[PDB]
Amino acid sequence: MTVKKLYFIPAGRCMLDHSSVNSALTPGKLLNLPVWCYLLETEEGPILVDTGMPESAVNNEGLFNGTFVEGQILPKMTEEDRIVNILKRVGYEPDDLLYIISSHLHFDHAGGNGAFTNTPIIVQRTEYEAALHREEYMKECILPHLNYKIIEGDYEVVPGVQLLYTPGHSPGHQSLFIETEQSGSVLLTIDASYTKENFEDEVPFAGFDPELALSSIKRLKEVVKKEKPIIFFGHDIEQEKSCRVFPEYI
Ligand SMILES: CCCCCCCCCC(=O)NCCCC(=O)O
Ligand SMILES: [Co+2]
Ligand SMILES: [Co+2]
Repeated sequence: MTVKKLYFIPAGRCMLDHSSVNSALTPGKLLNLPVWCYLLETEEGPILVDTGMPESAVNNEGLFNGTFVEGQILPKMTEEDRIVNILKRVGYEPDDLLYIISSHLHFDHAGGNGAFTNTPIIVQRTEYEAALHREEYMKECILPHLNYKIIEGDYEVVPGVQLLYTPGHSPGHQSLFIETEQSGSVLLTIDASYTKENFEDEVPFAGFDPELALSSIKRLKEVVKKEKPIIFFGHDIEQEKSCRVFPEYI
C-alpha cells in the first residue's frame, strides 16, 4: 500500500547565517531559508510531518535576541504561517489528523505542536529526552501534556510511511522514507541534510554531533543505493526553486 498524496507545504521562512549550511564559511551573510511541513493523505487518514514555528515568532524576527544565537537565526513568520491557519486553508482542523510526526523538536519543526492536544505526536525518545534539558530547545517545543507517541529507532507509521532514525543534527532526529502512488520512493531527509551538498558532498552543517550526522548521511546513502528514491532536503534554497508545492503533490 502507498500514500495517496504527499504535499510540500511552505510554513514561513527563517534567516540563518550561511555558516549553518556550510560550517567552513565565514559568518556574515544571512540566507532566507524555507520552513516546510508535509501533509500525507493515506488510506488511514491524513498525517502531518512537522508543525512550523511557534506563536512567539509571528512578526518577531528578533525572537532570539538575548540568546546564544542572537543575530544568526531570525524567523520570518506571519500570522498566516501559524500551523492551524495553514491547516484550515488546506482543509483540516487539528483533531482531523491521524498522527503528527516530529522529525525533531527544533523550533521550526515543533513550534506548532501545542495546537495538537489529542493527536498522537510521534517523536524519537532520544529527541524528547534531549529537548527536556538542552539549551537549543524552546519551551513551546516540549510542552509536557501533549499526546506523545515516543518511539525508539526505525518505525513504520502506516504502510508506505517509514521513519528512519538519523541522529546527529539533533540527538533524536528522524527522516522519512515514503512510497507514494504517483512517484514511488521519496526520501525526505529533513534536517539530516539542510542542502544537497550536505548530503552528496558531505559538506558539514549545523548540528549537535556532526560525526553522528555524517554516519546518518552514510546510512541514508545505503538506503538510496538500494531504493533509488527522489530526495528532498530540509532547508535548500536551490532545490526549493524546482519543488512541486501545494496544491501540487507527488
Ligand atoms: C531557545 C533559544 C535557542 C532556540 C533556537 C536554537 C537554534 C539551534 C537549533 C535550531 O532550532 N535550528 C534551527 C535552524 C533550522 C533547523 O535546524 O531546524
Ligand atoms: Co533542525
Ligand atoms: Co530545520
